[PDB]
Amino acid sequence: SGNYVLDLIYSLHKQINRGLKKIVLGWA
Repeated sequence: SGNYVLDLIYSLHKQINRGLKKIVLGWA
């Protein structure tokens, strides 16, 4: 408890955002 279970889910959110950025915005 105490701001928990939310930050762990966002840890993956950044991996998807940065994962689909250098390869997605790098081949246009």
